[PDB]
Amino acid sequence: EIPDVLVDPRTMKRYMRGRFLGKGGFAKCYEITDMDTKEVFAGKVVPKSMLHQKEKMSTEIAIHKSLDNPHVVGFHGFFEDDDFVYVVLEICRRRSLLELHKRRKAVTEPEARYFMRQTIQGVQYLHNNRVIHRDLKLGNLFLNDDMDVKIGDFGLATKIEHSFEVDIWSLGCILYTLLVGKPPFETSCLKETYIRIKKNEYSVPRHINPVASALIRRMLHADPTLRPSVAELLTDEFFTSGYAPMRLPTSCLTVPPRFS
Repeated sequence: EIPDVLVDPRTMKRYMRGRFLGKGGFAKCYEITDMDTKEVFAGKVVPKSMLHQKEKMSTEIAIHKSLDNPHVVGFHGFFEDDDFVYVVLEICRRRSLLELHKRRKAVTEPEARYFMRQTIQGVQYLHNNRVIHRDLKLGNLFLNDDMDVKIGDFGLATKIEHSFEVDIWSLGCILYTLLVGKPPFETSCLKETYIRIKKNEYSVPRHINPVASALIRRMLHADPTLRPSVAELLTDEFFTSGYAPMRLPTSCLTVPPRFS
């Protein structure tokens, strides 16, 4: 059983475990409140029943703690007792882009622009700091109350001192999924999915904006050298031409926006 009050030897702060937020593979996340300052965080609780695996999460914490960007999930500290390891993170109350995708399917072009711009700006920060995420997907593009994108889950991330263009590939899949309403490669069979990826077998429909489809084709290019860098992503025609809202209402979680 996870304690009601989570305490740290280091900061010696008291975090009251509150509202359940969800399970992530092996971790169980809760909305935690600092009993002193009353600031709300997301407490990631991972049991010592798991954790070879203890070295993997230690690398995740090492990479995550150094990061500080408005488009990346804020790391506020980590601690442990004899039973559980606790990670204190920025609170994202509006789930992720995966829950939005399931409810919305294909989103409008201005929405994809908003979501992609914010995500790429986050990936740009990562790449400038020599961090490769390696597991970019709708599921770890979290949303706060203001509909701001926060990149999280650095459990497969690496830091350099394949390369950066695997993240660009993943962003091509995300952009495809947002505009088309379904993943470009993913199928019920995992073996078939891998074959499609290897053969670079996918099809962007003809009706999709030529400007958007052209960008997707470059991001998902078989030759990783011909893929655009994170820097030239922002300056693409897809972002600079059409309508690009600076804000999105929370209604976008369920319905298309009216822009009022």
